[PDB]
Amino acid sequence: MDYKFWYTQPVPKINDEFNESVNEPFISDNKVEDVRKDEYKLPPGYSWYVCDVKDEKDRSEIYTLLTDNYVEDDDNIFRFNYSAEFLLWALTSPNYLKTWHIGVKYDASNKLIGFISAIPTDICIHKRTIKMAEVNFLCVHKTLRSKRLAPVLIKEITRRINLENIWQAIYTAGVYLPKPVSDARYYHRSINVKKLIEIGFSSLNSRLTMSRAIKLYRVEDTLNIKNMRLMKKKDVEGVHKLLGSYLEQFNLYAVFTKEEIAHWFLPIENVIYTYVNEENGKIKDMISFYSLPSQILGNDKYSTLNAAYSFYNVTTTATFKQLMQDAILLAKRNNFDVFNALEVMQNKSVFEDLKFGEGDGSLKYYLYNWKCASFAPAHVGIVLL
Ligand SMILES: CCCCCCCCCCCCCC(=O)CSCCNC(=O)CCNC(=O)[C@H](O)C(C)(C)COP(=O)(O)OP(=O)(O)OC[C@H]1O[C@@H](n2cnc3c(N)ncnc32)[C@H](O)[C@@H]1OP(=O)(O)O
Ligand SMILES: [Cl-]
Ligand SMILES: [Mg+2]
Repeated sequence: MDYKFWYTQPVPKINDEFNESVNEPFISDNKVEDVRKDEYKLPPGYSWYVCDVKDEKDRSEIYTLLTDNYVEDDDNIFRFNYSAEFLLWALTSPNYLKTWHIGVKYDASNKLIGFISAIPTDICIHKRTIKMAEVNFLCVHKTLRSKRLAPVLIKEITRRINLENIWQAIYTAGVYLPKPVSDARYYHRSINVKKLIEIGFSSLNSRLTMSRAIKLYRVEDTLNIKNMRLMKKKDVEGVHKLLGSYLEQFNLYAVFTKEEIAHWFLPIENVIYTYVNEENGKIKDMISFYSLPSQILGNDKYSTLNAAYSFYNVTTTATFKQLMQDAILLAKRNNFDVFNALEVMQNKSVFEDLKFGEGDGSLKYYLYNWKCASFAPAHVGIVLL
């Protein structure tokens, strides 16, 4: 469209296109001393609020905000419903800054009507590793849309990130903004076929009857990798080597420390599931997926769609297809109705044989203040929450 806000930012214009040989900031030589020390101005009657995600009640307010006002599907049927424990995990990774968890209250009601967050992560883009912020959970109450609050939230979190001498960010969105480094479609694998049908997530046809669909998606309750088990603390060193080594082949990925691997992969029920295969004290395969339910809007039978989202999967003792089949089984065993994945890393290679269906959106990946060539999503090696 016009991108009146985005055009003022150090991000590519719609028709910018860079060679593989360009891989650098739009704006370099930035100085912490020059960063604005004043908070951005909000409309009258609204105030900044620093959220303490560790405090159950502040976390609860964020939770209510996103539950009522966060991302809905292309047809307004489902609304994503990140749990409060999920937020706690997502926002308190190693070395996180409380002051990057930013709310906006309406002064008269004392209610949170806006939120944006970031966490620090080292990102390797085209072989250069840069300290970045990973921005997520941008949300404006539905009653306050199209009033230019989001640019205020964006400019304010940028200011706070810059105060820590960080000048790049990574973020994703389902909407097209200037200008994606990569673009990955959603694919879905039906587990609880009948419920997906009944809530309008999937459909049948005259050559696919209900029973024939249920048979189509039926899975054998037996693992290809028989020793796949929930990750424990003892496996942190092993997962660090297995996943770290794997990721280096990609054009975009997080560079995890051991403390980050423990955070991101140690299991938390109804948040993060990590399974590992250990063989001679070495971790040789891993599977992981996170829990992101959607509230089902106005349905008398079901309130919640239980979805698993593929996170990081690595095999050295089986095929990729066999490892993903085990992923679908582990998600079934943990009561999920559907397993979702993006066409990143090696994932697209197994979607046809494992009976994934193409979804409606795509997820665009973005860098702030970074000029580089775009690339196919098989070359993406990071999955944001
Ligand atoms: C060095 C550090 C740098 C740190 C920061 C890096 C950048 C981080 C950027 C953030 C990444 C977050 C990633 C993320 O959390 C995950 S992607 C999901 C974002 N959240 C949702 O979609 C939830 C439901 N929607 C809303 O709450 C509102 O519709 C939001 C708040 C989305 C926009 O509220 P609104 O009431 O509809 O809109 P106005 O206030 O009037 O604002 C219009 C301006 O906002 C631009 N816009 C719209 N959606 C966007 C989006 N998803 N990213 C970036 N920009 C987006 C839009 O293009 C326009 O600018 P333009 O006029 O130039 O087009
Ligand atoms: Cl400004
Ligand atoms: Mg607004």
